[PDB]
Amino acid sequence: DLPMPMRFRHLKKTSKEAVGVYRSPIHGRGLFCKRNIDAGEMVIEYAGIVIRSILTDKREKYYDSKGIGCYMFRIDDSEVVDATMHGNAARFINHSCEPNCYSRVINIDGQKHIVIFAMRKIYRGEELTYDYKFKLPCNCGAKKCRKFL
Ligand SMILES: Nc1ncnc2c1ncn2[C@@H]1O[C@H](CN(CC[C@H](N)C(=O)O)CC2CN(Cc3cccc(Cl)c3)C2)[C@@H](O)[C@H]1O
Ligand SMILES: [Zn+2]
Repeated sequence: DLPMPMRFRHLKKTSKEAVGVYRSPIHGRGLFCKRNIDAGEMVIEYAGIVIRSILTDKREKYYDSKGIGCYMFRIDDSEVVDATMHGNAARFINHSCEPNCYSRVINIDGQKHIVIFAMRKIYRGEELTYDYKFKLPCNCGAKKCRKFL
């Protein structure tokens, strides 16, 4: 509808009104919508620090040794977004084999941002989920479940 940079500019204030973090029956805590989200709507940024992929093993190791949950989003084989210290509510988005959301790497004014889009209209109360990029069982509960993450 509106160009990608024109759609990114409006998020921080609107995401606070559109989504919340609560207990999820899929796993631990999840992201849920507080009001209906239109199909194609830019929901929230997966906020954090873009770091080199080779650095993730040691960073995860450091966080695990401190008893701090490690929240990372895989961009590609070379970069990852570390949402552990400088993240937002998007770090709680669970995986699903019938997602209602999808992740995209956008580039606004030279800077890379991971944004979450709604692929269908999402209704008040629904949990927001995306198909994770990647031995680990899946609890999304969908009919067409891949049964592993
Ligand atoms: N469909 C699915 N079927 C089963 N498992 C699923 C799932 N989709 C998501 N997951 C699990 O979640 C992880 C992704 N996380 C998303 C938010 C998560 N729900 C959360 O409460 O923090 C962020 C991770 C960082 N970690 C901190 C943590 C570590 C141990 C226990 C707990 Cl409570 C929390 C969690 C995946 O790696 C899976 O392990
Ligand atoms: Zn599934």
